[PDB]
Amino acid sequence: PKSMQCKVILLDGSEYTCDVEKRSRGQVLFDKVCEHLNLLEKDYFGLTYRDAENQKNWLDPAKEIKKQVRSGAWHFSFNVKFYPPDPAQLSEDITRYYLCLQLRDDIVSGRLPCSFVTLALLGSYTVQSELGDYDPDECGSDYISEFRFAPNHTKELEDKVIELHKSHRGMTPAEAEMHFLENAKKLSMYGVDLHHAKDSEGVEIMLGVCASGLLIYRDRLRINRFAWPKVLKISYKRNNFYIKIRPGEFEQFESTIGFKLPNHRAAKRLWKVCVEHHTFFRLL
Ligand SMILES: Cc1c(Cl)cccc1NC(=O)[C@@H]1CCCO1
Repeated sequence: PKSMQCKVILLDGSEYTCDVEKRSRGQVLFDKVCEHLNLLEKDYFGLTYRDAENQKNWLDPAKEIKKQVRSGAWHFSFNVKFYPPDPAQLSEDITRYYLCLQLRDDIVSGRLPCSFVTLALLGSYTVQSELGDYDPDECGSDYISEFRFAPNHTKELEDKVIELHKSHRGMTPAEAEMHFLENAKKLSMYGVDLHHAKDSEGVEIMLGVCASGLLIYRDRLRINRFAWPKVLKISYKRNNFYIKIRPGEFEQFESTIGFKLPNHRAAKRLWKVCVEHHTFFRLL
Protein backbone atom coordinates (compact mmCIF):
# COMPACT_ATOMS: atom_id res chain seq x y z
CA PRO A 1 0.00 0.00 0.00
CA LYS A 2 1.56 3.31 -1.13
CA SER A 3 0.56 6.21 1.20
CA MET A 4 0.59 9.95 0.20
CA GLN A 5 1.38 12.76 2.68
CA CYS A 6 -1.68 15.10 2.97
CA LYS A 7 -1.50 18.68 4.37
CA VAL A 8 -4.71 20.41 5.54
CA ILE A 9 -5.07 24.06 6.61
CA LEU A 10 -7.46 23.90 9.60
CA LEU A 11 -9.79 26.81 10.36
CA ASP A 12 -7.47 28.07 13.22
CA GLY A 13 -4.71 28.55 10.56
CA SER A 14 -2.74 25.50 11.82
CA GLU A 15 -1.48 22.78 9.38
CA TYR A 16 -2.57 19.12 9.95
CA THR A 17 -0.40 16.42 8.25
CA CYS A 18 -1.68 12.83 7.69
CA ASP A 19 -1.29 9.93 5.19
CA VAL A 20 -3.85 8.09 2.96
CA GLU A 21 -3.32 5.24 0.45
CA LYS A 22 -2.64 6.92 -2.97
CA ARG A 23 -5.93 5.41 -4.36
CA SER A 24 -8.05 6.81 -1.45
CA ARG A 25 -11.36 8.62 -2.13
CA GLY A 26 -11.87 12.14 -0.67
CA GLN A 27 -14.12 10.70 2.16
CA VAL A 28 -11.05 8.89 3.75
CA LEU A 29 -9.08 12.10 4.17
CA PHE A 30 -12.21 14.06 5.26
CA ASP A 31 -13.01 11.43 7.98
CA LYS A 32 -9.39 11.60 9.27
CA VAL A 33 -9.58 15.46 9.45
CA CYS A 34 -13.06 15.42 11.19
CA GLU A 35 -11.87 12.80 13.77
CA HIS A 36 -8.84 15.02 14.54
CA LEU A 37 -11.25 17.98 15.03
CA ASN A 38 -13.71 15.87 17.22
CA LEU A 39 -16.39 16.93 14.67
CA LEU A 40 -19.55 14.75 14.38
CA GLU A 41 -21.89 17.08 12.39
CA LYS A 42 -19.63 16.61 9.26
CA ASP A 43 -22.38 17.34 6.64
CA TYR A 44 -21.83 21.17 6.73
CA PHE A 45 -18.07 20.80 5.92
CA GLY A 46 -15.68 19.68 3.20
CA LEU A 47 -12.11 19.97 1.91
CA THR A 48 -11.07 22.46 -0.82
CA TYR A 49 -7.98 22.22 -3.06
CA ARG A 50 -6.44 24.63 -5.64
CA ASP A 51 -6.43 23.35 -9.26
CA ALA A 52 -3.75 24.15 -11.90
CA GLU A 53 -5.76 27.37 -12.75
CA ASN A 54 -5.47 28.26 -8.97
CA GLN A 55 -9.32 27.92 -8.61
CA LYS A 56 -10.79 26.61 -5.29
CA ASN A 57 -12.55 23.25 -5.83
CA TRP A 58 -14.45 21.05 -3.35
CA LEU A 59 -12.77 17.66 -2.95
CA ASP A 60 -15.54 15.21 -3.95
CA PRO A 61 -15.67 12.57 -1.17
CA ALA A 62 -16.94 9.87 -3.64
CA LYS A 63 -13.95 10.17 -6.08
CA GLU A 64 -10.23 9.32 -5.90
CA ILE A 65 -8.20 12.25 -4.50
CA LYS A 66 -5.56 11.66 -7.25
CA LYS A 67 -8.20 12.07 -10.07
CA GLN A 68 -9.11 15.50 -8.54
CA VAL A 69 -5.73 16.98 -7.46
CA ARG A 70 -4.22 15.47 -10.69
CA SER A 71 -0.84 17.27 -11.20
CA GLY A 72 -1.09 19.45 -8.03
CA ALA A 73 0.16 18.98 -4.43
CA TRP A 74 -1.97 17.01 -1.89
CA HIS A 75 -2.65 20.31 -0.03
CA PHE A 76 -6.18 21.04 1.22
CA SER A 77 -8.22 23.44 3.39
CA PHE A 78 -10.96 22.39 5.84
CA ASN A 79 -14.01 24.68 5.22
CA VAL A 80 -17.74 25.11 5.77
CA LYS A 81 -19.45 23.91 2.53
CA PHE A 82 -23.11 24.40 3.62
CA TYR A 83 -23.71 27.45 5.92
CA PRO A 84 -26.80 26.71 8.11
CA PRO A 85 -29.54 29.36 7.91
CA ASP A 86 -30.19 28.55 11.60
CA PRO A 87 -27.00 27.57 13.45
CA ALA A 88 -29.04 27.43 16.73
CA GLN A 89 -30.45 24.12 15.32
CA LEU A 90 -27.00 22.51 14.97
CA SER A 91 -26.94 19.79 17.61
CA GLU A 92 -23.33 20.42 18.89
CA ASP A 93 -21.46 23.45 20.27
CA ILE A 94 -18.23 22.20 18.57
CA THR A 95 -20.00 22.49 15.16
CA ARG A 96 -20.95 26.13 16.00
CA TYR A 97 -17.30 26.68 17.06
CA TYR A 98 -15.85 25.68 13.60
CA LEU A 99 -18.68 27.67 11.87
CA CYS A 100 -17.50 30.74 13.87
CA LEU A 101 -13.81 30.14 12.78
CA GLN A 102 -14.93 29.94 9.08
CA LEU A 103 -17.08 33.08 9.37
CA ARG A 104 -14.24 35.04 11.05
CA ASP A 105 -12.06 34.21 7.98
CA ASP A 106 -15.00 35.13 5.66
CA ILE A 107 -15.09 38.58 7.37
CA VAL A 108 -11.26 39.30 7.55
CA SER A 109 -10.86 38.13 3.87
CA GLY A 110 -13.66 40.56 2.83
CA ARG A 111 -15.83 37.74 1.34
CA LEU A 112 -18.48 38.62 3.96
CA PRO A 113 -19.07 42.37 3.97
CA CYS A 114 -20.06 43.83 7.32
CA SER A 115 -20.97 47.28 8.79
CA PHE A 116 -18.55 48.95 11.25
CA VAL A 117 -20.97 48.25 14.15
CA THR A 118 -21.45 44.58 13.15
CA LEU A 119 -17.63 44.10 12.72
CA ALA A 120 -17.25 45.44 16.33
CA LEU A 121 -20.12 43.33 17.72
CA LEU A 122 -18.91 40.05 16.10
CA GLY A 123 -15.35 40.93 17.25
CA SER A 124 -16.63 41.54 20.85
CA TYR A 125 -18.22 38.04 20.89
CA THR A 126 -14.99 36.44 19.52
CA VAL A 127 -12.98 38.22 22.31
CA GLN A 128 -15.55 37.06 24.97
CA SER A 129 -15.22 33.45 23.62
CA GLU A 130 -11.36 33.45 23.43
CA LEU A 131 -10.46 35.58 26.56
CA GLY A 132 -13.58 35.47 28.78
CA ASP A 133 -14.77 38.61 30.67
CA TYR A 134 -13.32 42.12 29.96
CA ASP A 135 -10.09 42.77 31.96
CA PRO A 136 -8.71 46.38 31.90
CA ASP A 137 -5.18 44.92 32.70
CA GLU A 138 -4.87 43.75 29.02
CA CYS A 139 -6.59 46.89 27.56
CA GLY A 140 -4.98 50.35 28.00
CA SER A 141 -6.46 53.36 26.09
CA ASP A 142 -3.90 52.29 23.38
CA TYR A 143 -5.09 48.60 23.25
CA ILE A 144 -4.68 46.66 19.94
CA SER A 145 -6.22 43.10 20.03
CA GLU A 146 -4.11 40.41 18.25
CA PHE A 147 -7.50 39.24 16.82
CA ARG A 148 -8.14 39.98 13.15
CA PHE A 149 -11.78 41.23 13.08
CA ALA A 150 -12.02 42.94 9.67
CA PRO A 151 -10.38 43.42 6.25
CA ASN A 152 -9.26 46.92 7.42
CA HIS A 153 -8.54 47.68 11.11
CA THR A 154 -8.86 51.17 12.71
CA LYS A 155 -8.33 52.30 16.31
CA GLU A 156 -12.06 53.33 16.36
CA LEU A 157 -12.96 49.67 15.53
CA GLU A 158 -10.54 48.36 18.28
CA ASP A 159 -12.20 50.75 20.80
CA LYS A 160 -15.73 49.66 19.74
CA VAL A 161 -14.86 45.90 20.17
CA ILE A 162 -13.66 46.72 23.76
CA GLU A 163 -16.75 48.81 24.66
CA LEU A 164 -19.03 45.96 23.44
CA HIS A 165 -16.77 43.32 25.16
CA LYS A 166 -17.45 45.10 28.51
CA SER A 167 -21.20 44.29 28.13
CA HIS A 168 -20.68 40.48 27.77
CA ARG A 169 -19.44 39.77 31.39
CA GLY A 170 -20.33 36.18 32.52
CA MET A 171 -20.96 34.99 28.94
CA THR A 172 -19.47 31.54 28.24
CA PRO A 173 -17.70 30.62 24.97
CA ALA A 174 -20.75 28.61 23.76
CA GLU A 175 -23.08 31.59 24.50
CA ALA A 176 -20.74 34.12 22.76
CA GLU A 177 -20.42 31.72 19.70
CA MET A 178 -24.24 31.48 19.59
CA HIS A 179 -24.58 35.33 19.73
CA PHE A 180 -21.85 35.57 17.05
CA LEU A 181 -23.86 33.24 14.72
CA GLU A 182 -27.29 34.88 15.37
CA ASN A 183 -25.77 38.18 14.08
CA ALA A 184 -23.58 36.71 11.24
CA LYS A 185 -26.51 34.61 9.81
CA LYS A 186 -28.38 37.92 9.00
CA LEU A 187 -25.66 39.46 6.83
CA SER A 188 -26.74 39.70 3.14
CA MET A 189 -23.71 37.66 1.88
CA TYR A 190 -23.91 34.99 4.67
CA GLY A 191 -23.27 31.56 3.10
CA VAL A 192 -23.26 33.08 -0.49
CA ASP A 193 -20.74 31.34 -2.85
CA LEU A 194 -19.96 33.92 -5.63
CA HIS A 195 -19.02 32.97 -9.24
CA HIS A 196 -17.98 35.56 -11.90
CA ALA A 197 -20.08 35.30 -15.11
CA LYS A 198 -21.47 37.33 -18.05
CA ASP A 199 -25.21 37.46 -18.84
CA SER A 200 -26.57 36.84 -22.41
CA GLU A 201 -25.78 40.51 -23.43
CA GLY A 202 -22.13 39.87 -22.28
CA VAL A 203 -22.37 42.18 -19.17
CA GLU A 204 -20.16 41.16 -16.14
CA ILE A 205 -22.33 39.78 -13.28
CA MET A 206 -21.82 37.60 -10.19
CA LEU A 207 -23.97 34.48 -9.58
CA GLY A 208 -24.46 33.75 -5.85
CA VAL A 209 -25.30 30.23 -4.60
CA CYS A 210 -26.85 29.86 -1.07
CA ALA A 211 -29.42 27.91 1.08
CA SER A 212 -32.46 29.93 -0.21
CA GLY A 213 -31.59 29.95 -3.95
CA LEU A 214 -29.62 31.69 -6.72
CA LEU A 215 -28.72 35.41 -6.80
CA ILE A 216 -27.65 37.39 -9.88
CA TYR A 217 -25.67 40.51 -8.76
CA ARG A 218 -26.07 42.93 -11.76
CA ASP A 219 -24.96 45.73 -9.38
CA ARG A 220 -26.51 46.75 -5.97
CA LEU A 221 -29.94 47.68 -7.54
CA ARG A 222 -32.29 44.92 -8.94
CA ILE A 223 -30.13 42.06 -7.46
CA ASN A 224 -32.56 39.42 -8.93
CA ARG A 225 -33.20 36.32 -6.71
CA PHE A 226 -34.52 32.81 -7.63
CA ALA A 227 -35.75 30.74 -4.62
CA TRP A 228 -35.10 26.99 -5.18
CA PRO A 229 -38.91 26.47 -5.73
CA LYS A 230 -38.79 28.88 -8.77
CA VAL A 231 -35.84 26.96 -10.42
CA LEU A 232 -37.20 24.20 -12.76
CA LYS A 233 -33.72 22.84 -13.70
CA ILE A 234 -29.99 23.64 -14.18
CA SER A 235 -27.37 22.65 -16.85
CA TYR A 236 -23.91 23.45 -18.29
CA LYS A 237 -22.63 22.98 -21.88
CA ARG A 238 -19.12 24.18 -22.87
CA ASN A 239 -18.57 27.66 -21.23
CA ASN A 240 -22.32 28.15 -20.61
CA PHE A 241 -24.52 27.78 -17.50
CA TYR A 242 -28.35 27.73 -18.04
CA ILE A 243 -31.11 28.30 -15.43
CA LYS A 244 -34.74 27.36 -16.32
CA ILE A 245 -37.24 29.41 -14.20
CA ARG A 246 -40.86 28.21 -13.60
CA PRO A 247 -43.65 30.15 -15.35
CA GLY A 248 -46.14 32.02 -13.11
CA GLU A 249 -49.53 30.20 -12.74
CA PHE A 250 -51.16 30.29 -16.27
CA GLU A 251 -47.91 31.73 -17.88
CA GLN A 252 -47.62 28.57 -20.12
CA PHE A 253 -43.79 28.13 -20.56
CA GLU A 254 -40.65 28.31 -18.33
CA SER A 255 -38.01 30.97 -19.21
CA THR A 256 -34.27 30.27 -19.83
CA ILE A 257 -31.55 32.63 -18.51
CA GLY A 258 -28.07 31.70 -19.84
CA PHE A 259 -24.65 32.86 -18.58
CA LYS A 260 -21.12 32.74 -20.06
CA LEU A 261 -18.49 31.51 -17.54
CA PRO A 262 -14.70 32.04 -18.01
CA ASN A 263 -14.15 28.39 -19.12
CA HIS A 264 -15.80 24.96 -19.20
CA ARG A 265 -14.36 23.93 -15.73
CA ALA A 266 -15.86 27.17 -14.23
CA ALA A 267 -19.30 26.21 -15.74
CA LYS A 268 -19.14 22.63 -14.33
CA ARG A 269 -17.89 23.93 -10.91
CA LEU A 270 -20.92 26.34 -10.66
CA TRP A 271 -23.34 23.60 -11.86
CA LYS A 272 -21.95 21.17 -9.23
CA VAL A 273 -22.18 23.66 -6.27
CA CYS A 274 -25.77 24.57 -7.39
CA VAL A 275 -26.83 20.84 -7.45
CA GLU A 276 -25.16 20.30 -4.01
CA HIS A 277 -26.81 23.37 -2.38
CA HIS A 278 -30.18 22.45 -4.05
CA THR A 279 -30.11 18.89 -2.64
CA PHE A 280 -28.79 19.99 0.78
CA PHE A 281 -31.29 22.83 1.38
CA ARG A 282 -34.33 21.21 -0.34
CA LEU A 283 -33.86 18.43 2.35
CA LEU A 284 -32.61 20.45 5.44
C1 LIG B 1 -30.34 19.87 -9.90
C2 LIG B 1 -31.49 20.81 -9.87
C3 LIG B 1 -31.39 22.00 -9.22
CL1 LIG B 1 -29.86 22.45 -8.68
C4 LIG B 1 -32.44 22.89 -9.02
C5 LIG B 1 -33.69 22.54 -9.54
C6 LIG B 1 -33.84 21.35 -10.25
C7 LIG B 1 -32.73 20.51 -10.43
N1 LIG B 1 -32.83 19.38 -11.31
C8 LIG B 1 -32.19 19.35 -12.56
O1 LIG B 1 -31.49 20.27 -12.96
C9 LIG B 1 -32.38 18.09 -13.42
C10 LIG B 1 -33.76 18.04 -14.11
C11 LIG B 1 -34.58 17.06 -13.27
C12 LIG B 1 -33.52 16.27 -12.51
O2 LIG B 1 -32.27 16.94 -12.63
